[PDB]
Amino acid sequence: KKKVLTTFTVLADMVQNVAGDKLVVESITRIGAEIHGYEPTPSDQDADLILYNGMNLEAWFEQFLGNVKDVPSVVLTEGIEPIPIADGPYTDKPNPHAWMSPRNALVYVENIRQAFVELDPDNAKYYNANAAVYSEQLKAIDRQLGADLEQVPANQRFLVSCEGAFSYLARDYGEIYMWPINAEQQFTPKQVQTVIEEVKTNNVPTIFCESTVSDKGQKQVAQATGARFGGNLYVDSLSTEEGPVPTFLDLLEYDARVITNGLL
Repeated sequence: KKKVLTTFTVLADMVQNVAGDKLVVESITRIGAEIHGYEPTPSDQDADLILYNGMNLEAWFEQFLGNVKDVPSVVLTEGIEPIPIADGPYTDKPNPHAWMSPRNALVYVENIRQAFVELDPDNAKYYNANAAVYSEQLKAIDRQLGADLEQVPANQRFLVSCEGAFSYLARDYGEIYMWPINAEQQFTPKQVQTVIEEVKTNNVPTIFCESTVSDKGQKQVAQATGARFGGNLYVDSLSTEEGPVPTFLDLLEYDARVITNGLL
């Protein structure tokens, strides 16, 4: 079978679910790791296809390709349209966390396909049979995600995080972040405080952060304003078989409740 490689994992399952049991897909990273760079060791490189997200997220390898030629990868993020970046370096760059909107995670499942059948169409009908299924499943959760965060008026719905990765999630439906994306560290006071204040202007309630490991940032505001510091959100990556979020779908299914569960 043809092997296939991904840029992280948030897409690893995404493709392994269209691939099915026909190919073999592997990521390069592993549960719980900043997919914004680092952890690049000799380990790698030959599958006959490499998929990725592009949009300067995961661009750690954009140079790493220099070690090899061909094995034509493919962006997936090509629908399309991005909402830009607010502050910090990469100002007015494309936000890249575009899979957290079920409506575009569609795109992929259709764009991902495209790259499959391009190579070894022997099993062209299998993807077509998978992608179509999945696609529904996606279209099905949308109603769940949309129907759950809808019962939270008035405005009180701006979810709060660190790597403000839900920029699309918040685009689809009814926001606050310590930093616009991963890079360097966490803006000092001037930064934190910026969230400290707006949490208490609206004025609640609980916020959220992403896996690890900028606890210093969000923690502080929790016990320095009037929060409760809800459980970790999932985006940059998946969780293990034990921890909630063993797959993409149930990631979405998950975060939405908890975001909604954070409302009085």
